[PDB]
Amino acid sequence: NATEIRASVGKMIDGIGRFYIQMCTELKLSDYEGRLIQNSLTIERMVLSAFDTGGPIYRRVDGKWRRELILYDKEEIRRIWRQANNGDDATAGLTHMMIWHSNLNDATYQRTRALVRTGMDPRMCSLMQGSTLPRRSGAAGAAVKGVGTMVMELIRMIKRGINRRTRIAYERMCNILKGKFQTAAQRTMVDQVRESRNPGNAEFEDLIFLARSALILRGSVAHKSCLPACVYGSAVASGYDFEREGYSLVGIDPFRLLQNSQVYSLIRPNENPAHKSQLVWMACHSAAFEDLRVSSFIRGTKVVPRGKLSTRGVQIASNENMETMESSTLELRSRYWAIRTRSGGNTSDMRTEIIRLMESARPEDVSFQGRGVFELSDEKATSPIVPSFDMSNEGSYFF
Amino acid sequence: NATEIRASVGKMIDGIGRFYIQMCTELKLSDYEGRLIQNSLTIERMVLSAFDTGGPIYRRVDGKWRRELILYDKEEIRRIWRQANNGDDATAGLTHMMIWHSNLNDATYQRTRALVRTGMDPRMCSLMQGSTLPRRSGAAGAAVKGVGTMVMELIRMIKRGINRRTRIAYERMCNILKGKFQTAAQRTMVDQVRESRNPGNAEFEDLIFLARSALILRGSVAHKSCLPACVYGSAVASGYDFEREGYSLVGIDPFRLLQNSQVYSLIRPNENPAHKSQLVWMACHSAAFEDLRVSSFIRGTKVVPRGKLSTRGVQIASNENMETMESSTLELRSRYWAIRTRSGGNTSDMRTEIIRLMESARPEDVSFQGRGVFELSDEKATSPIVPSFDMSNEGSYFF
Repeated sequence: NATEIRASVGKMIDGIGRFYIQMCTELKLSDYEGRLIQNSLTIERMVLSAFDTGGPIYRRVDGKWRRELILYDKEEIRRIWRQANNGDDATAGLTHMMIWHSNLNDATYQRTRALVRTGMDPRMCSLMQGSTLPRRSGAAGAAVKGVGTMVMELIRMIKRGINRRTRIAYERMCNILKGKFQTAAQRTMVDQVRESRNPGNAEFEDLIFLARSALILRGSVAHKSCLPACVYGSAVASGYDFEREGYSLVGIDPFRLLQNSQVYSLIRPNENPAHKSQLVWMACHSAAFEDLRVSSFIRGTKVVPRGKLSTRGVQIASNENMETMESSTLELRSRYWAIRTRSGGNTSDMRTEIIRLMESARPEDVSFQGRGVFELSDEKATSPIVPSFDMSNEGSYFF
Repeated sequence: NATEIRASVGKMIDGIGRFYIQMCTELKLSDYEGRLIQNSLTIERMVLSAFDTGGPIYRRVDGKWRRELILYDKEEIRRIWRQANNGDDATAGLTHMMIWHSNLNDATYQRTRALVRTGMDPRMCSLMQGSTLPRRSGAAGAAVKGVGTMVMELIRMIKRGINRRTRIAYERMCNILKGKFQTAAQRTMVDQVRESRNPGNAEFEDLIFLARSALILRGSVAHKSCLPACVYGSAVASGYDFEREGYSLVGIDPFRLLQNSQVYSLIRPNENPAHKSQLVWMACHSAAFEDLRVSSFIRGTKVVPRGKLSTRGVQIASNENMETMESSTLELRSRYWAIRTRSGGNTSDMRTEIIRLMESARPEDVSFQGRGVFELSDEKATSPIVPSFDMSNEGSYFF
């Protein structure tokens, strides 16, 4: 059923577009200045703030870039927003940029300080997908969350409490949690946790276990390709009428759109452009915890690890100066595309059950058997391509 | 703020109108045959069923009335509906006819069999407002519910249980419950009830108490003037564009609309027309438990009690025959109008507190001090009129 799902989400994409265009028309920005991922970000956040303000806005004068600090009627923003969505709320829409930000943050930063202070192992990076994503996120907003993400929450919710209506949350938060797991025991053990009203260290220690079980017996976590507002604004302005022509966040749509996007970015004096583009590209698909090998394979070019990456962050801090600042054109095109999946793959004390399953598991264990990559011409999911990694690679752990 | 509230509800009224018109255009009914509250009902239910089918449709041939038994694509109905509401769901709209039905049922029938089988006193009629109203009803759907209505639910929910997620319901169902009460103890005692996870006869017996407290220290229950689909259909067709001109369910709007409505009804051989109109009129304003004195005052004419009412029900059963069947024009006009209110008025063991309050209360205790009735010219709430009941009345208890 390509009617609702493909076209209803198109309608949510149209809104973001239209809005971005309106909002650019207010700031009286130029074309080059509306394609500046920097300005786009600021706008996106102005809105999510107002629906739950001012921000940094960069301008282009003969030669150099001028940063403007501006403020807008928090309500005016809310007004312009609905105008674009037919006076609707389109929570989906706000939630969408709510994720684009997430996926950018899960790739720009490593959230160790928080994991440890929670009592999670810092090496549990690949499980913190969407830890930045405000709880306000929608129902299809949490589905993108990693197993580890959920645990950091419950553990804090529990840690302060064990240190009224709050209950329905906890059970559900677990049901979701449990719905991440895709194996008997995994599933069953979550229940054994959800049994206690005042779950103390008993649980505190057990979920942490299950957290680690997912490192081997992963769960189902959806990935959503959420592009910057400018990309959708520009597309809408170019005539693309997505609600009519349909759009996806896990199909070929997002890659294809990024195959023509003209996004620019501010870039510090010593930073590497190629390295900058990489970053953004990984935020456009929630590939911050993907196997670098595959990311590079699909990308078309080296996908260098975080450490070796030359950049501190896409947003420009108030600290920096504009004199020594310039801007490059972001390389967001990719070689092939792939169905962003949700599945994690698979081959007494319920712990034992898992520990026993954990064991038989080898890192070499092939997942998504038969699934492959698609050419950018292959609109339909017709012919798949299987990658062979016998190759001089460059790692697998972005972090 | 007469923008959203007055115009957004207008938009929900337009939908019902437009839809009714479309649906009449399918059945290829006539003008007289679209004004037949009978047919209107059937249509309204066809829809609520499909959004959660066929029905009885009466036709007019030379002289006599022909009943057609027809069926429609449950989805077709859902299709035509959205078409009218801009492809929206307009739950409000369905919920609206969800109430019109309610308010008609709370006046056509007395629901004793159910109260007693629940363990409520049959004399608690005036507290069962909206007992027929499906739980599917919306949030502004339950606000119309009487205190007694809520109790019959919890008591059954509790009775079968005490005989998972079901919990958040119970607490909320009480919070609503509690939000009906408008006095300290009343409010506090509800909490003392909401304390038990498995509330047994302890609660079973206590709420029943609180049920009876409302007979004296009433709560806040909203009343919504919800007219039959035909009335809105006809109005929409006559040009009235409510979303633009605004509409209310507790103002002068509904009375004014009914001041020009041409609604017809099927009427059995021995039934009294004047008596029939009365019924419908009381369902148009949720006046089934109002003081007959006031109902007649505002009505303009005698509002006779249920027993002395000549009619069995507005819908025609499959049992009856058409040969001995005819139809009259319903008198729905009223003398004055009044702001349909929500307020119930006011002047160790928390029981004691109430019982002590209960006591000081006299039936003669004046409520809505200063509030009056408005002429049908008095569009604004400008000049109020105070009724003096020194008069040869005809009772106060419709039941």
